[PDB]
Amino acid sequence: QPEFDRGFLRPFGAKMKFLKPDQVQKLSTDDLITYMAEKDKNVRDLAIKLRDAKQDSTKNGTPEIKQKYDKAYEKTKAAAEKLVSEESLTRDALLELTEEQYVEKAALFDKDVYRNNLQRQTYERLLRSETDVSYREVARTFIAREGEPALNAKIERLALTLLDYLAIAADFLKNQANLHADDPELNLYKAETKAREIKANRAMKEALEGADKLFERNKILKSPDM
Amino acid sequence: AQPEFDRGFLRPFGAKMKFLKPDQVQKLSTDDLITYMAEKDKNVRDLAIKLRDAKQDSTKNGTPEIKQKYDKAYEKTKAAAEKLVSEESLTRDALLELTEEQYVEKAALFDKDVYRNNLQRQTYERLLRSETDVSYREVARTFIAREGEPALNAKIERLALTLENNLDYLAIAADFLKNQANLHADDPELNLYKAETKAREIKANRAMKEALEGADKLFERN
Ligand SMILES: [Cl-]
Repeated sequence: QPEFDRGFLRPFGAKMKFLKPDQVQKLSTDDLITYMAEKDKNVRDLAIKLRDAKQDSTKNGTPEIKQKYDKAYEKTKAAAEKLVSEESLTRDALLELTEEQYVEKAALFDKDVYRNNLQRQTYERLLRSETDVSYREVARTFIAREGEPALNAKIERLALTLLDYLAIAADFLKNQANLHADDPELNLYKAETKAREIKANRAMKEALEGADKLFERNKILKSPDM
Repeated sequence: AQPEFDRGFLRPFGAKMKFLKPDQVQKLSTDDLITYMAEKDKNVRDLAIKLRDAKQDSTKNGTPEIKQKYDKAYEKTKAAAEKLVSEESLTRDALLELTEEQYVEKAALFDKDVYRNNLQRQTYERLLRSETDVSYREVARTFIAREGEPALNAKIERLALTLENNLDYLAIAADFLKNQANLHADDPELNLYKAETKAREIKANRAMKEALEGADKLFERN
């Protein structure tokens, strides 16, 4: 009786298995692909392409199809190996990473960093999408009551004092809430953004603290006898 | 300078809203009632903008074809604004025909706090729907990857069948996420959806409770 060929992926809902970077370095190439595919969506997408290539090669082993598998396997192995490369795990290389790259790396080796990283990613995504929703709604109301040249002038005043569309849009929405403290739409955006920023900063703090514990950055100093 | 933008019946951006009880609004002039309702209702607002553009075209070119368009645009705004305060819609009998939403949406026009609570409720409800979509799409992608697309299709079909036997995408999507969360308590993506939905539902329920309480206290004053 046939099941479902998952390849290097694990069954849906399976509790993830985390190991310290040294223990992961000791894994077989196959076991490493299984480990990384479960935690990183790039290694997963590559393992799916490797699975389809393995299926084609089994059915018909023509040199065109067999090398398509060889390439697919190599690409997955290269992606998985890069995430645990000794070069990337040096104290020097870990200092060079951004807070985001540092927590995304730690999230592959620690359960709590993984969860905290997932939370920060949803709060940061909603910070961005809610700024665009609000801006496009508030700009429509602004143009209706003040005209489009008046808006372009305000956006110009912001771009002339200060980067990307979302940074200028969030500053516009904040400045207008400070100028009109009685507008419920602007004061709801203001309140909701403050609450989203609090949640994103706490998620990042938790993930960074967990990353420091994992990479052993939190216990460098020991006092001797004075 | 003198660069005065033709606002029409609209007020300056960010202007503090003026709220009156339904009896006081019934006593307003047709022009004052349009100003009152275009500030609070987006349908009356969109019509007032159409009325402003029609008045501008009629001034630019007063053809019988264009003068007829302004008159029609003014009466459409007049009717829409008048309907929101019609005596027949404010009777206890007519207010009971209204859904909790509609009742709160009507009261929002006459009370400041009901307006703020109605706005909060609308944001939290919108995010409840869009976050169910984001999660479903994420969890479905991982499900298909590990179990296959026929396996998902069978689950969605059984869910669509229990629902159609008595369609609603978000209803089906929520039920799928709920069932999977109950089956797999250790999946971080499903645990995050569950936790985030609970926190948002709490916020959405509080906003609608506070809005209904104010809506009751408003239609209580008659
Ligand atoms: Cl299900």
